[PDB]
Amino acid sequence: PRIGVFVCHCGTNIAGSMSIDDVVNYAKTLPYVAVADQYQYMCSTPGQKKIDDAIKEYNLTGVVVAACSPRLHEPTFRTATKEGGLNPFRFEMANIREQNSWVHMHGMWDEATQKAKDQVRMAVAKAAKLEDLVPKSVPVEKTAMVVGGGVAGMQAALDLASAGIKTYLIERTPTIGGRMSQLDKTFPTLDCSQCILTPKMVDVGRHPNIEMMTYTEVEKVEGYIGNFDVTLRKKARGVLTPTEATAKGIVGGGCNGCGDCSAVCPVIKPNPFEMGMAPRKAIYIYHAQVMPLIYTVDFDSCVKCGLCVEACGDKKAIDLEMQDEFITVKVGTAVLATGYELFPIENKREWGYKQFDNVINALEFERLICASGPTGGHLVRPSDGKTPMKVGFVLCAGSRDNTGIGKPYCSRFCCMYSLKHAHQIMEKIPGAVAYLFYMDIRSFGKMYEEFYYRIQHEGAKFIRGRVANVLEDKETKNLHVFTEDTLLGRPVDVEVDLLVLAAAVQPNEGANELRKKFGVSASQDGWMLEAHPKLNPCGTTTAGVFLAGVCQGPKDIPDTVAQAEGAASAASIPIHMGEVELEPYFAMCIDELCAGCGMCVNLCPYSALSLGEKNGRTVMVVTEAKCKGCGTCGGFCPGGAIKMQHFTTPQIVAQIDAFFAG
Amino acid sequence: PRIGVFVCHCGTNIAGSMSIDDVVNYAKTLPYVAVADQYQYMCSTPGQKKIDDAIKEYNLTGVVVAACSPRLHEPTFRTATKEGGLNPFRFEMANIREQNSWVHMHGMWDEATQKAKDQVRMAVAKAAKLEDLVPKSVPVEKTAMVVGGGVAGMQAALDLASAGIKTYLIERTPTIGGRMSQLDKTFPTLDCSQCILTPKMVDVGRHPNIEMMTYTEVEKVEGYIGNFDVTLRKKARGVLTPTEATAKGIVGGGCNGCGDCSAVCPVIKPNPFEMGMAPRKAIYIYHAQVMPLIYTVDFDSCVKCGLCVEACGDKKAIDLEMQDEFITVKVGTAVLATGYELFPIENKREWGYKQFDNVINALEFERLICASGPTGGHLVRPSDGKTPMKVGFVLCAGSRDNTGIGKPYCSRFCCMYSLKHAHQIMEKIPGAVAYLFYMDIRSFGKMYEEFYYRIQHEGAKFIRGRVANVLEDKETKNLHVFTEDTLLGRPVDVEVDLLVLAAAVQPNEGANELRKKFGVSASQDGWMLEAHPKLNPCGTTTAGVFLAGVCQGPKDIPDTVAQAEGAASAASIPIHMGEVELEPYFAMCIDELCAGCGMCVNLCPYSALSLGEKNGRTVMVVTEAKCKGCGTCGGFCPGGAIKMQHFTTPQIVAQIDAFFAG
Ligand SMILES: Cc1cc2nc3c(=O)[nH]c(=O)nc-3n(C[C@H](O)[C@H](O)[C@H](O)COP(=O)(O)OP(=O)(O)OC[C@H]3O[C@@H](n4cnc5c(N)ncnc54)[C@H](O)[C@@H]3O)c2cc1C
Ligand SMILES: Cc1cc2nc3c(=O)[nH]c(=O)nc-3n(C[C@H](O)[C@H](O)[C@H](O)COP(=O)(O)OP(=O)(O)OC[C@H]3O[C@@H](n4cnc5c(N)ncnc54)[C@H](O)[C@@H]3O)c2cc1C
Ligand code: SF4
Ligand code: SF4
Ligand code: SF4
Ligand code: SF4
Ligand code: SF4
Ligand code: SF4
Ligand code: SF4
Ligand code: SF4
Ligand code: SF4
Ligand code: SF4
Ligand code: SF4
Ligand code: SF4
Repeated sequence: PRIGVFVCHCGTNIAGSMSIDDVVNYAKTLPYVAVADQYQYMCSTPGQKKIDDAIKEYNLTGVVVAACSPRLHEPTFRTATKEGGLNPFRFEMANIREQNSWVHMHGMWDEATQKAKDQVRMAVAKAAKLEDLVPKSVPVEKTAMVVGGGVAGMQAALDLASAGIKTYLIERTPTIGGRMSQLDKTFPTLDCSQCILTPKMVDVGRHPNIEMMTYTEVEKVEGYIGNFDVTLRKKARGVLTPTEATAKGIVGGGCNGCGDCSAVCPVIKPNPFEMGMAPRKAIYIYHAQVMPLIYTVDFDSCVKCGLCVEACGDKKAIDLEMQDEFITVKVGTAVLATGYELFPIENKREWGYKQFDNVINALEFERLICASGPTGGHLVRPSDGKTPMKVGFVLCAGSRDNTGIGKPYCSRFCCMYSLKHAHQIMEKIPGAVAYLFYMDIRSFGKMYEEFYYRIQHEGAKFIRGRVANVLEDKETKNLHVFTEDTLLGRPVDVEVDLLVLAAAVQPNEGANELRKKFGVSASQDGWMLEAHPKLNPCGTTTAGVFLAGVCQGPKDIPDTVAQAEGAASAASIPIHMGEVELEPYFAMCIDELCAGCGMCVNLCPYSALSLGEKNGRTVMVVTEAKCKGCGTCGGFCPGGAIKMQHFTTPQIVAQIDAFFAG
Repeated sequence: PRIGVFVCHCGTNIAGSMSIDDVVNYAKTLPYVAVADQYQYMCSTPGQKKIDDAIKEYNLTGVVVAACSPRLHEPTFRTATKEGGLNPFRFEMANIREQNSWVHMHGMWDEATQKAKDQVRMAVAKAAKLEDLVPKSVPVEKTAMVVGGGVAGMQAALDLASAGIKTYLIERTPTIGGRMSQLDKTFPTLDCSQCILTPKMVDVGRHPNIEMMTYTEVEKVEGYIGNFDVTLRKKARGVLTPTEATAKGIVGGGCNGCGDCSAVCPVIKPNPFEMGMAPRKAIYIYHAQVMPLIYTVDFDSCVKCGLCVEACGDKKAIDLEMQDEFITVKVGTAVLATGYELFPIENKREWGYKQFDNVINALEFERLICASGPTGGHLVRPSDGKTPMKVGFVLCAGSRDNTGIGKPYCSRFCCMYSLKHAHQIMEKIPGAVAYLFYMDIRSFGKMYEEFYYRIQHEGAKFIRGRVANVLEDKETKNLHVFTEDTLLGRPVDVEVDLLVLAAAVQPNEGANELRKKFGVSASQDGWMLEAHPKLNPCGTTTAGVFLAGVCQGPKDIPDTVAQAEGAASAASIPIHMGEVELEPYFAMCIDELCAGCGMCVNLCPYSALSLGEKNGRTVMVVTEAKCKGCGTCGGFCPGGAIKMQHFTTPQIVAQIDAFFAG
């Protein structure tokens, strides 16, 4: 073997901590080293040219670069090694900047030089034993899955379908739309939410390239970037679509959404779409604008009285004995768009959320103010049904809170939606006054500051003080809000008819279960984690899975849609190519060393190992597609019958031996 | 003709303002009307089914729907009309909600009913004269253009190229990278900006599907969604790349970035990359990490001394007589990513930006604190070169300002970058204190609040008061910052060694010229406008043009990258299909009525009209692809020889006549 050692200065970031000349001379005197040389910026085009010229001149077998981190510049120098007539995987780095210079800057120079010599020696020892690998290319199934039917899921599904990829849209609830379907008007443009979204819901429902699967969950996921074998649970909806009815043999059809079933059902239960304010029968739709207008049956609350089937009549859409059906679907990529729920604000006892009647939260206020809600769009007091004339908005309710009860982060949109609600009350109830108890108004987006200016102009009162506690008047049920006006410098006691809490948001229910099924990690905040927080906010570390929407962190509908289309583009990249290259770190069983004990088989989380027949002997078989290169099996096998392709035992032991060489 | 009139209630939004029964009976008695009928939600699946059943039963020629706005529900009801055996364009709406109900709610009912009858009559009169149109499909060139080589432009270009579309990346400056290349570290994770971006710059420079054209501008654009004939100005760089040198015949090569030319050049000028703090020769690169390492010549400042060519020698890369070359490129879609510049804060005289030495702005501070900047990464006072020990940060400098000098909006990232700079000074200069004069700390993004907590923990002082004015001490050159501590309730006089202004951002220089070349409008704020502010933040109203990055409004690098990938996906949608359908509103010349006067030819902004030979007669010829359907020509032509396809004179005059019918 013939190895070249190229030591970067990183423009004095390394030459200001060690003696590069001494490191280079030591590399020259090292065994197996053909050429040792240095340059100011080895990651720059003259640096790659230097590598390539050295390879051609000295007939180099391998290249060692004493530079920054591999996690930073493996692709660069692997491509530089390829261009030059070598394999990309005859290359090895020695991290002498982020683990030598930046940590041994001060007052210790010959010690850092000795550390650099040791790292270069270990790198040369490994590279003298590296050999050729070729990355595995795997086919990509031409379908995609989008979990979540909110705005982010619908946008991602429409984007993929219009790019031409067949797409599955999984929604746990009987309708698509998400939270934006519950919103009444939207900041800062004050458009009606359903009006702007109903068009896109119709597009999703009609698109031939979208397989809209509502009221369905994801039981299990196995596979990788190539093929994800996703098992879906089709929950017993209880009612048949026209297509399914015709398939089952009923010519007359399935559900046409007439409503006779819910007209005759005698069970009455709260509506989760209306946050519980409104009744709905056992057979029901959330609202009149649901996209699949198919009238789910709630089997936890149905009493099987059979009146619904008599009402449905010849359509015969209702099957009261339906059971959870399971389907297995193979997909190439997956997009996660699970959204969010409101943090449980009844834990903050000083604001009497559950204990005082006239304290509500912002999604209940949005349903109360919507014209399609339980009221006729008239905001009335829950305690007595009278119209409020003073409304308080507690901003930051459970947010930027380090006490362990609330969330330590900002929920991003709660300042903006509180401004919207203040405007809505001041314009819908004549003479009503809105009080916002705020602590940093955050109107940062496009036209947001102008919206804030307009709300103040219309006459909302802004009191800069976090609410301390809330007391309920025993007779009028009015709410006494106690805080300090920090700018005025005095305590205040504002008595309002209705108190609205701008509660924090948290990941939806079951989101952690789903992201563990797909292999995604979590952030410090508890939201799903992205591949690189700056330059890759959509992709995750597990290949073939992408994030979209509030599930990655709270955001407004504009930012959510931008993120969703970005995720759709990233998921389309490998589908359009049809190939994708895996990293050749796989385990390879050496059969004439395997003894067939089968003990390694249970050490693989991905089930890549199995016992099979080769030449009569029972040996172990690696599904090289399923292997991920962790190395657990190869670190276990006592006989050394498992070889890890770029981190083989001879290579690692050569590194150890070179460290102890003196 | 046989017309069906279907009147929506919109769920009492219309039935609570007029008498729907009376409107329906009037429609029945109208001439040409075969069936008139009503439904609660005509935009819902039972509503489309009602339309289709009526069409089939009554053999309807056309459909009139008395409902919400056409701008909201033309696609829905055109598709409903298609499904049913009609042309989509035999359909016409009568807006009786947003222009009758919501504006005549109160105390006037029979008047709103009469208005509704009039609108229905006019709609029926037009629809009785509509006839069949088929949308024009035009081919899409399989290339794309990205104007701007910042993070948003580079991300969009990489996304399109990896989707497989050939892409042009136009950058006015000699290098790609943008502002993020000038940033030293990044909030909220404190990563080195160049370290995280250099990998992506290398990808862009090496991608075979990207035609990176640096130091080039867009002279003119003509065409449409199908083919954009974009003319580029290749400014005289003065130095030849190796490829261009080999093409011109120099075998030895072009520019290898050795630096001898700038080592011998005698001219010294300010470096715009370093915001003017640092010298650079007439032949130069911005920084050592520029992607095309090709050493532009600054011809406005070169004295043609010829020392550079002697230094370059046999490489012969320098051509001092080079001129602006022009190239015409045909592209299918275009992505605009022009970025931003800092608002001129010398106009705010109370903060002595240009008049006091030790007052700088945030990009100059970022260059001063970077280790690759004019200093060795050491922040020193401009007045005397001494190290500061107290640094003030004036947040909101020129922002949320309604006086007409500053900007009325929030610049989004200035609170976050000021926190980053406070951290950087407190960690780089031991014992230095950072004072932030703030008015609403805005840490809204992911991990931003935690970053704010950490900065306060490390010990930055947060004084809630907008700076009133700044006085300079005559001898020490120290800056006396005068404001009020609004929370403390007292005026303050903080004397700092260095004052940093967190200035507002504004659209880059020439951005308005470029967006007028491409046909994009502007926002209230002055940034480029998007198609729909909520559900389409990337596309513009002009088809085939998409927005990405700060050019649409200020944003952090994460949001910018999400927007850029969203724009790349939207630009890929029509390229992957290869077809795109234009709206059949074109002008069609009736030749045996045209007299060949040629006067209409100059009334077309798009040059779709011309005089041509047909049957010996000189008549007018419409390029139906170039026509956009405005109607100026057809409203001009005295002889009525131009027909507008869905808004013909007989149709409009029938509407007028029906209005005056009693
Ligand atoms: C009170 C309030 C007012 C607001 N007002 C505005 C406003 O005026 N303007 C604005 O721009 N933004 C507003 N927002 C923010 C806005 O709601 C969000 O930006 C947006 O809804 C994000 O949508 P999403 O698709 O990411 O999540 P969601 O809308 O929550 O959608 C997630 C979807 O995924 C489904 N789902 C969840 N888990 C699973 C699972 N395991 N399997 C399958 N499906 C699953 C859910 O049922 C849901 O349908 C407001 C928020 C609140 C709370
Ligand atoms: C002082 C400061 C500190 C910041 N710190 C951070 C931070 O720590 N973290 C963070 O996330 N964000 C930070 N930001 C914000 C960040 O810089 C932006 O989010 C980001 O640079 C947006 O990039 P862009 O590509 O849209 O625009 P730009 O980076 O400005 O890129 C636009 C590019 O287009 C080119 N161009 C312009 N007009 C034309 C034209 N007509 N033809 C051709 N090319 C053209 C320009 O030359 C430029 O190369 C900071 C901003 C400032 C001012
Ligand atoms: S390869 Fe790493 S150490 Fe060398 S110049 Fe580039 S970033 Fe610096
Ligand atoms: S009665 Fe039958 S067809 Fe009508 S809504 Fe109920 S389930 Fe659907
Ligand atoms: S079976 Fe009875 S309880 Fe159940 S949905 Fe039908 S009517 Fe309601
Ligand atoms: S967005 Fe506003 S109300 Fe919501 S947590 Fe952040 S600062 Fe508080
Ligand atoms: S590879 Fe090792 S552990 Fe696995 S079956 Fe063979 S001998 Fe047993
Ligand atoms: S290295 Fe071994 S244990 Fe790890 S995934 Fe591959 S086969 Fe399974
Ligand atoms: S078509 Fe328009 S008016 Fe009719 S229900 Fe739908 S939104 Fe309302
Ligand atoms: S001397 Fe010639 S080859 Fe070297 S940097 Fe200058 S122009 Fe390029
Ligand atoms: S011609 Fe003279 S002034 Fe111009 S770049 Fe060359 S050395 Fe500098
Ligand atoms: S981001 Fe912060 S500093 Fe910048 S304008 Fe907005 S509030 Fe002021
Ligand atoms: S269409 Fe009319 S205006 Fe145009 S050339 Fe013919 S007669 Fe003249
Ligand atoms: S309608 Fe007439 S003037 Fe307008 S674009 Fe078409 S041809 Fe030109």
